[PDB]
Amino acid sequence: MNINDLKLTLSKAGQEHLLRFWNELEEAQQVELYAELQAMNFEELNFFFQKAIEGFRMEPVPREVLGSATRDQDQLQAWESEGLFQISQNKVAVLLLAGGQGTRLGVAYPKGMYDVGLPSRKTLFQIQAERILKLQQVAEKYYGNKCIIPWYIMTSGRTMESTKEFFTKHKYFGLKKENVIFFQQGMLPAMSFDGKIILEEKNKVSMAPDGNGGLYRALAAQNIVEDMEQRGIWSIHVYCVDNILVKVADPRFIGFCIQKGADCGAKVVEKTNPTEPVGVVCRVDGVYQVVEYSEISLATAQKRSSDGRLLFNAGNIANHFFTVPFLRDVVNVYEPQLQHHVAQKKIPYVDTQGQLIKPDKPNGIKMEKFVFDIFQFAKKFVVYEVLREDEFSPLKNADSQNGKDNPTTARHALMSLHHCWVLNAGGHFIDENGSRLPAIPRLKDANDVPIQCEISPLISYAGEGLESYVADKEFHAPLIIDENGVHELV
Amino acid sequence: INDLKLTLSKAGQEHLLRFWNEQVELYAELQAMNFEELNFFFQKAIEGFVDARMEPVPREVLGSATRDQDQLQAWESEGLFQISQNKVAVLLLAGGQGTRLGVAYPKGMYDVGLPSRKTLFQIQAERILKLQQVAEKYYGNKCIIPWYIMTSGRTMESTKEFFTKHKYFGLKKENVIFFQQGMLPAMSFDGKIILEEKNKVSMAPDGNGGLYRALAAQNIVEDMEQRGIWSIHVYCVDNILVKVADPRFIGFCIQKGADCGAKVVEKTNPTEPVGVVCRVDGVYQVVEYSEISLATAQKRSSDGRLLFNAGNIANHFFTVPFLRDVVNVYEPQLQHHVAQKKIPYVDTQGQLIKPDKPNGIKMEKFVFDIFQFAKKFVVYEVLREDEFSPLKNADSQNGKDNPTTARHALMSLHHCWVLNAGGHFIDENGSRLPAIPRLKDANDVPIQCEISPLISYAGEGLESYVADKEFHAPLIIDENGVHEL
Ligand SMILES: CC(=O)N[C@H]1[C@@H](OP(=O)(O)OP(=O)(O)OC[C@H]2O[C@@H](n3ccc(=O)[nH]c3=O)[C@H](O)[C@@H]2O)O[C@H](CO)[C@@H](O)[C@@H]1O
Ligand SMILES: CC(=O)N[C@H]1[C@@H](OP(=O)(O)OP(=O)(O)OC[C@H]2O[C@@H](n3ccc(=O)[nH]c3=O)[C@H](O)[C@@H]2O)O[C@H](CO)[C@@H](O)[C@@H]1O
Repeated sequence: MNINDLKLTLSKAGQEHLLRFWNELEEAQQVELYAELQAMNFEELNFFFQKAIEGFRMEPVPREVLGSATRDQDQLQAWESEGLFQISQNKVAVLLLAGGQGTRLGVAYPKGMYDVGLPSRKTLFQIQAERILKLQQVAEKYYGNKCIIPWYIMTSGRTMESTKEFFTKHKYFGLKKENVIFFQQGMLPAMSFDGKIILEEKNKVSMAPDGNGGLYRALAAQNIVEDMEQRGIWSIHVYCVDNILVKVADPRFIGFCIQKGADCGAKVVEKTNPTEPVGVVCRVDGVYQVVEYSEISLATAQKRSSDGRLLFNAGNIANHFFTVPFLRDVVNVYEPQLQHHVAQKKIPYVDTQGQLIKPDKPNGIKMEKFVFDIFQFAKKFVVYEVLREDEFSPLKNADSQNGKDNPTTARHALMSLHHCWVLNAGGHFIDENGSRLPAIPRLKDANDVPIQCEISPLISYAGEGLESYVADKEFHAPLIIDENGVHELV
Repeated sequence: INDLKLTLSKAGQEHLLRFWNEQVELYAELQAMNFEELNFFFQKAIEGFVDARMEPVPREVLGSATRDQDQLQAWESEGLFQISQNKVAVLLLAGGQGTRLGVAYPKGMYDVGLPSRKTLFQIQAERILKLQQVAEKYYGNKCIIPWYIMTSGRTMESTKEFFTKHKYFGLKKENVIFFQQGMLPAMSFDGKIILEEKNKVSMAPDGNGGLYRALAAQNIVEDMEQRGIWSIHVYCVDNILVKVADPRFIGFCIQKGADCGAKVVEKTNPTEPVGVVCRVDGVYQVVEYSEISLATAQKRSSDGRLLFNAGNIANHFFTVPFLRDVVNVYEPQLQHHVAQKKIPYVDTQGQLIKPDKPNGIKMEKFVFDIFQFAKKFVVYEVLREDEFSPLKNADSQNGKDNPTTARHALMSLHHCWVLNAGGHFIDENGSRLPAIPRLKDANDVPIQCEISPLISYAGEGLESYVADKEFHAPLIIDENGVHEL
């Protein structure tokens, strides 16, 4: 096997242009490109592209399959108890989707390492770790035994190394290294409209992660489902890394799904603005699915039911519940049926002249599978609705962009929530003279700021357990309550 | 000589002349303050330093643009007819002034960064011009919607200058009426008027409820009657989406026989800073966002919505006879709302300081505190994406209601109007773009679109401009036609 054999393989697949700069490359760059091309399956790539080019009504879910933290408040205690019981029996794991890479936030590292500016400065990864540690601790107190919630973390080619080092450096935030399982998802090449793979540099193919639905081939590639079975796990909480409010391994959502006998569940918040970028959960021809926000028509998005609400209001917050036997079937049977969603994009490339170009017009497509496309195969699907102020504030954009879902909105949503937890547990906030501040601040002058408050997950998972700390007392913000006590910063 | 000196003495405000022997303007201002009244206001306001009695808005007084869509045409027709008969005026509350946005001019002059660069004042003026034009086409006669603008001592001059410079944006000078609202001094917790400068008293506008005394001082109500106006649409200057003189809301109040109406949007987040309309002891009130308890704000009804979900967007309907009664009879009943403040001051020893802790309070009357006197009050609910995106904070602050959110809310709305009228947006290759874009890369931006009010007031009248056509954003549609930037 040499360059001659590779040239023939590429030419038979219509990709010989991938070696066009070979004679101009430094020897080290030829070694690199040769290795990369050798690891690609050009036949499969050609097939994916063909389907993508070829592949180039909705009804709300029935009320019988939808549960609501707000309208079904009378059942929360029973669901929470069932969820904590499962966690205590070591039957629950969580799986974090952290393979996304893109630079829209303007930084080079993965989003889980981002510091949105909380008083504690904790990154998303650390806040998530502390919620998992908190539940292991709470379950042990209500049942007596120690328990474990394994943390599977999916990374991509451009995040595996950095994510691993970050964790190593932080001593896995207090969890045991043997209970954090990193695995990488696959990558796919950008392709021009004509079917040719795009070179980003003279010696580098333009590659990107294969979508969060690439989760299923990644699980098969690293025998993850076998690992789950061997650990004796029944339930998997799959979730998105970018939401500072995510209730990792939420016992209420998990208990609800277990009690309903579901093999698949989706957590949602009410969509109220027609153009909000969230996919909507629904069914077509009796089969459940999510219609992504970029695939819905304005007429559909704006449609209203008789009560005044949007007809399609179950907004996907990328928090799902899957049982292990369902994932096993997905991985060994259904995966090939998941289709690639295609996006036209401006892909930086090197031109036939050897210069690096930033296209003024889309020059190719990106193919990706979506994690929620397996809902259609579930034997029993349920939906669980929660309030967005308690559970959903995503980090998608930089502050300098469109004005929403950015670090500023994220830190303020967490601080407003924790400020409410204190008020609800009987505490109050005061100004410098000790006069009581209102629940909603008058922000009238340039120096006025909202109340800054942050409670560590170790202290409170969702608002419980604060009365002994704050009932009948008043605090000067910024207020932090953590394992080292109560702290008023200056 | 010691005439004012004795005046201050009886009021216990003699300290205001502590830097006198160290003198003209400090006299002109000092002699325009009713010290007797100010002590009375302070005592009552500070006195003793409602939630349990709050009841939700009943369905009988609430109309909805969404739920009552079948009646919109009739309401819209009634409002346009009124406008055509010269029976409608608007009143802008533009006396507010603060350092929050970090600029030295009034909010009406703010340019939030739209493709046209228009200021809030200009957009509002064009919506007025637009309804005069539409009413003339439908009924045949030229008509007038007078524009009363309330300013404060810190906005009056700048405002007039700006309008003069812009030739009143196309409206006639005689139909734009400026008037100033009164002012109030900051006071220490012990009731002592605070001096900002050894020669200047710390002063601020007396709240938007200061509107009623302002109307009396300048005989504004008489002007309205002289013009034959029946309906007045009162509105806040900071909302880029405000439907000035909205025929639907005006038509709804007229048809319901109301003398007072409040437009609202559904409040869905318990801590959103909007006052909530409610009923207390049989009469309507707005409980301001800074006066509600968290328990009440968070309460939910059986259908899952907030129990107090009628969010005030500071857009009110008042009949002229009601305002007359308020100005001449009820006004004295309005109470002052208090807020502690860090007031920059010049204490003894001519020392100028910036308080590290609040050092006094400011008093304000609120415009909606007259709802309780209405003979027939109504509430009209609209969608926030069509009607409410306020400018309250600078971009560098808390992350909401800033120039960025305001410009994006107007452009998203106009982008929707184009789609709903049959137009399409395309990328550089001519492929059609989705209604909701995937924003994944550093350079991805939502569709920029801006339609001048002179072309479309609320999404109508666009068929001949965009139906079955494709456009490359930024797209601007104005009196000069369609422009692709
Ligand atoms: C496809 C999908 O899930 N869409 C949901 C996602 O949209 P959104 O537009 O965020 O979709 P993305 O696929 O980019 O990202 C979602 C998550 O998937 C991860 N990721 C993405 C690509 C990849 O190859 N590998 C990978 O692991 C990201 O790290 C993130 O954790 O969140 C929204 C809520 O905020 C939901 O309303 C959308 O329905
Ligand atoms: C008292 C009042 O109206 N509160 C409403 C105002 O609150 P908010 O606190 O946001 O607003 P402000 O009272 O400061 O200002 C409202 C309007 O009144 C004007 N103004 C203010 C003070 C003054 O002395 N003179 C004056 O003319 C401002 O120029 C602005 O046009 O808008 C919100 C919607 O965004 C509503 O939910 C609040 O219930």
